[PDB]
Amino acid sequence: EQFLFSSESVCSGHPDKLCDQISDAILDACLEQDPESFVACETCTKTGFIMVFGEITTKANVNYERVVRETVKEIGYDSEEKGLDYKTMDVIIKLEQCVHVDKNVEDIGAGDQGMMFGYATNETKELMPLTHVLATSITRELDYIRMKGVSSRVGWLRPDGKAQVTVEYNCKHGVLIPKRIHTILVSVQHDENIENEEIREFVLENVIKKVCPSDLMDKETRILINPSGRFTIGGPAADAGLTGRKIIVDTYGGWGAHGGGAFSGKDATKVDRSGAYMARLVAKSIVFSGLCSRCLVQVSYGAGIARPLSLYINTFGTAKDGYNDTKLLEIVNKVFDFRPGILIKQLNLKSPIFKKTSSGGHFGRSEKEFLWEKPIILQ
Amino acid sequence: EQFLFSSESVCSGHPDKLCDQISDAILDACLEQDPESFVACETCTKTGFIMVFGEITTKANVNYERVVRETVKEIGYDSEEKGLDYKTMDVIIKLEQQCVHVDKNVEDIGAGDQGMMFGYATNETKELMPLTHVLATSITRELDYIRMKGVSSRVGWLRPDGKAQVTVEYNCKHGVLIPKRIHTILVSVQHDENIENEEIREFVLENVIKKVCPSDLMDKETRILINPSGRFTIGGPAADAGLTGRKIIVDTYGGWGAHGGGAFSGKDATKVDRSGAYMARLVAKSIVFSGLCSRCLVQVSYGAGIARPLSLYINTFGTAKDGYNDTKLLEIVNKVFDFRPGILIKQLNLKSPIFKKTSSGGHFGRSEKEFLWEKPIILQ
Ligand SMILES: [Mg+2]
Ligand SMILES: [Mg+2]
Ligand SMILES: [Mg+2]
Ligand SMILES: [Mg+2]
Repeated sequence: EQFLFSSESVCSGHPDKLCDQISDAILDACLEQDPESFVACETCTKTGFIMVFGEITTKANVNYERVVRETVKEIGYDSEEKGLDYKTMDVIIKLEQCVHVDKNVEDIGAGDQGMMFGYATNETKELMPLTHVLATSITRELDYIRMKGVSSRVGWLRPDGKAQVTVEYNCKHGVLIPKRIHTILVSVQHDENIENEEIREFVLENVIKKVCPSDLMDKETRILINPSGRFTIGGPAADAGLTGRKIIVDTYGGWGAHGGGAFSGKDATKVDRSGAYMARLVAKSIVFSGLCSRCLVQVSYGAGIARPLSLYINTFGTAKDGYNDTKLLEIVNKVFDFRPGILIKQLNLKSPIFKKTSSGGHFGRSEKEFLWEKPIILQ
Repeated sequence: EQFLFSSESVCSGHPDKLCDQISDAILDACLEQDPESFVACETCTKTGFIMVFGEITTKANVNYERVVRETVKEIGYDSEEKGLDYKTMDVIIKLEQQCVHVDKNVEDIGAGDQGMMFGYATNETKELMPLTHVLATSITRELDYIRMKGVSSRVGWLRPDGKAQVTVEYNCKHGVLIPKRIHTILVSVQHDENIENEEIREFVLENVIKKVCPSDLMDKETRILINPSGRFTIGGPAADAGLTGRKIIVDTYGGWGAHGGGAFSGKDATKVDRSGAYMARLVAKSIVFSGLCSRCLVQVSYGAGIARPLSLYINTFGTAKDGYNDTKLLEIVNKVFDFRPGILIKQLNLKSPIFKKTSSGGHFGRSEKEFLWEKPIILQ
C-alpha cells in the first residue's frame, strides 16, 4: 500500500511571508530594547504600500517605519517592477497600546484560549516530514542564492516564488517510509531578460539536485518549473499579503495538525506561538528518545488559566514495546511544564530570536538559539 | 484507550471572522451581478477602520463601502464602546483590476495556483463532523442567533465578540472515535457594562450550553468556564486587529484532519484553496455516509495552470469496511469524482452568490440546501 502526499513552501519574498518577516522584525526590534515587551503586530501589503497594525506595549523606542523599509530592502524589493520598492512605498503605521492578585511565574495565565499542536517523525534527521523538508529546502536555497549569489549568475532572480513536493510513501506499522520523489513543482519570479528554458536548467542543476537526495529521484520524477508561463510580475503588486496566511508552511506541510493560530508578530505570552513551540519540543523529544517513530501532541488553554485545559499524545501505533500513549502522557507530565510562565523561561522566548523563524519554517531548524529543536532524552 | 481533545469556534463579531464575512459579502455582491467574476478580496481591521484590499475582475457595479457598512451593521457593531461603529468607521477600498491562450474546454481549465487541500469526515455526529467542532460551533452560532434575533430586554446586553472551546473525552477503537463525555466547556462572551458575569454565567449555561450540548454527555464533573478571567466589555477591532483568513481551523475541522493552509473567504471558485477543499469534503463525507469507513481524510494538490491534480490521497485510519482499503477507495474516487477545477466548479454550483453564509459558523457540517459539498453521494 503506497500513497502520494504533498507539501509546499514559499519564498521569503512571497507577499504573505514578507508580512510575517516584517511582523517578526518589529517584534525583535522591541525585544532587543525591552524583553518584557507585549507585541501583536500584524502586517498587510498590496501595490505600493505596507501597513503595520495591532497593539504593542513596550519601553523600546523603535522607528517602525525604518524597520519596515530595511526588512523589505533586505528581501530584495527595490523596484516597482519587482512588485514593490522599499524606497517609494507608502508605510502606514497603526499601532496602539485595575488590581490583580500578586502572581509567581507558575501562576501566570495563558493570554488567550486555543489549542496548539506539535509533531515529529523519524523520516528525516530534522525529525520532520520529508515532503516539508524538501519543499522548504528548495525555497530556502533559492532565497540564499538570490540574496547571496553573484549578479552575473543569479541577478535575474526576483523575490517571489513557491515550491511543492510530492513524495510517494509506504507505511509499515504506522512508520512512514519514503519510497521516491514523485513530483517537484517550483515557481520562481524572474527579470524579463531571461527565458523560462534557461531558468529550468538553473533550478534543476543548482537547486533541485543540490537539496533533493539523488537516491529518491528517478527518470519518472515529474519536474515542473514555471509550467504555466513566465513569472515576471509578482510580489505585492501581483497578490496582496497579510501576516499569518502561511501557517502550514510555518509548521508541518499538512502533516500532523494545526490549531489555527499564527506565529509572527506575537511575543511569547501568545500561547499560539509558545505553546506550539513547546508542543514541538515534546513531540521531537519523544521521537528522538526512540519511544515512537511519529508523534502528535495537542495542548489547549483557557484565557487567564495557567495550567492547560487539556493535553493529548498520539503515536499512530508506532510506540515502542512497553509504551502506549497513556504512559507517554504520564511521562510528558513528569518532565514538561506547559504553564506559560514556565515555558517562556525554559525556551528563552523573551530573546530577539524571531525574525529568523519567519521564513524557512519554524520547525526542523538547526539554529542554536531555537531551544524547541533541542530534544530531551525521555524514558 | 481514552484521551482528551479540544476544538474552538468564535462569534461572528470576532474581528478576524468579521473580516471573513466582509470578504465574502463582497464576493457575493459581485457574483449576484456577474457569475464570472474573479475575486481575491482581503479585509483588515483595527480601531475605527476597515480596509479592503486585493484584486477583483468583474462586470458588477458594487458599492463596496456600502456593502462593508451594511455587513458590519448586521453583525451589530453600531457603537464605539462595542469596539466598532459602522456609522463612523473609516472604510478604505484598495482593490485593483488585473496573452494569447490556446482555446480551452471546461475539462482543460488549469488550477489558478498550486497548493494542497484536505477534506475530512467522521461518523461521530449526524453532520459527519468531529463532536468537539460541532459543539464549539453550536455554542458560538447560538450566541450569535440570540443576539442578532432575540428580544432586547433578554439579550440586549450581548455584544458581538466571543469564543468557545470544547474538550471532549474520547475512546478510540480501531480508529473509530466514540465520544465518552464532555470534559470542559469554555465560553468567552462580550457584554455591556451593566450586566455582571454572574448573571451571564447563568444565561449562557441555561440558554446556550444546555440547549446545544447533549445532556447524556454532560455530568457533574464537566468543567464549565464562562468569562473565567473577568469581565469582557472591551472587544472587537478596538481590542484586537482582524484579518481575512486567520480562522482557517474554525472554518474547517477544529484541529481534526489536516489543513493545506489556504483561506476560503474573499475567494471566487477558481481559487482551488476553496473549491478543492469543498470537493475534498464532499469526497470524505460521501465515503463515510456510504458506510465504507468511519473516518476519512482526503488530500488533493494542484499545480498552477494544470487541470488535473498533481496528487490525490485517501486515509481511512484503519476504519475501512471489509473488502475496502485505501487503495481501492482511491480507485472508486477516481471513477466518480473529478477534481479538474472547471468541472468541480460547475458540479458544486460555485458561481452562485452562496458564500456569505459560509463565512461564520464553519464551512462544513452545514445543512443549507445551497451547499452541494454537504450532499453526499452513495459509493461502492
Ligand atoms: Mg496569500
Ligand atoms: Mg487564536
Ligand atoms: Mg486573530
Ligand atoms: Mg495559498
